[PDB]
Amino acid sequence: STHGFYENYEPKEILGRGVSSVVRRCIHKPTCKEYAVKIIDVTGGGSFSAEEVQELREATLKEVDILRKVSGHPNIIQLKDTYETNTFFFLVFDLMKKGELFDYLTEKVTLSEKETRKIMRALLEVICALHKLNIVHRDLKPENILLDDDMNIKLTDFGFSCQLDPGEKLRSVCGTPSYLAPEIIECSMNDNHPGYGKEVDMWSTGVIMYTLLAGSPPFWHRKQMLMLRMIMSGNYQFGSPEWDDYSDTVKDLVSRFLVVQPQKRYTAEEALAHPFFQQYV
Ligand SMILES: Nc1ncnc2c1ncn2[C@@H]1O[C@H](COP(=O)(O)OP(=O)(O)OP(=O)(O)O)[C@@H](O)[C@H]1O
Ligand SMILES: [Mn+2]
Ligand SMILES: [Mn+2]
Repeated sequence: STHGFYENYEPKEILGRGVSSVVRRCIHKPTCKEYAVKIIDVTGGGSFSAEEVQELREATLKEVDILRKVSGHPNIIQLKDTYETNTFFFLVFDLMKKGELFDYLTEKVTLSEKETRKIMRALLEVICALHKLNIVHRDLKPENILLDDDMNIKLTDFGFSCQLDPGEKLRSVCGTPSYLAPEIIECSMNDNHPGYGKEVDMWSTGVIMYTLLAGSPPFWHRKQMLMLRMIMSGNYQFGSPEWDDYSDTVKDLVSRFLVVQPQKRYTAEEALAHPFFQQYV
C-alpha cells in the first residue's frame, strides 16, 4: 500500500499536522491532478504501546467509515482514496486551496455580519445533514472548516465523529476545551451523568459563530479549570467595543446556541429558521 501510495502519487509540501498526522499536497501521477493526503502514523513514530496502536487503527477505520457515510455533500470534504500499511494510513482528499477558516479569521481579525451569515448558513446546512444521519462531529472548530477556490467552506476532520444508535449517549471527553459543551465537562466529573448527544455540536457552532464576529472566543481563562467553570455556568457577554457594531438579531441567535442545558439549546434546524436567515423568504 506504501508502494501503492507512492506508486500513484508524488508527495509535495506540508499543509498541516495533528498529533499523529501530517497532511500533504500530492500529485496523482496518472491524472496530474492535485489532492491532499492525510498521513496517519498508527504506531505513533515508534512510541505508543501495542494497545494504543490498535486504538489508533480502529480510530482511523472509524474515521474512513464516517467519511464514506457523508460523501457527496457539497460542503463536506470528499474522501477519494485510502491505502493502509502496517504503520501508516493514507487518506486522499480533494485539495482545499484557501486553507482554514482559522487562517482566514487570523488575517481578517473579525468577519462582518453578512460574511458570518454566509458561512454559518453553509455550516448549519452541513450539521443538519449530519444530525439526520445521527452523526455527531464532536470537533467543530475553525481549523476543521476549510476553504475551496471560491471561498465556500468544506467541513473536514471527522477523526472524533460517530454515528449514534437511537437514544445513545457518549461519555468520553475529546475536542478542544474552549469549544467543549458543558454537558461534556459535567459528564467528565460525574459517573452517574447521562452522557451527551448531538447537541454538543450546537454548542461548538455557538463558539464558532461568536468567535468569527468578535475575533476571540466567548470562554477563556489562562487557568483551564476556571475557564471550564465559565463554560459550565454559561458566563459570557456581548461586550466592550467588540459587539457594538452588530444587530440584536445576530446576538439573539448566538445566545441560543450558547445555552447550558442541551434540551433547551437550538438545534441546526431551529438555527436555520431564526429570523437572522429569513431576509429573502
Ligand atoms: N483537504 C485538505 N485540503 C487542504 N488542507 C488540508 C486538507 N485536509 C487537511 N488540511 C490541513 O491539515 C490540517 C490537519 O488536518 P486534520 O484536521 O484533518 O488533521 P488532524 O490530525 O485530525 O487534526 P487535529 O489535531 O485537529 O485532530 C487542517 O487543519 C488543514 O490545515
Ligand atoms: Mn483538525
Ligand atoms: Mn482530528
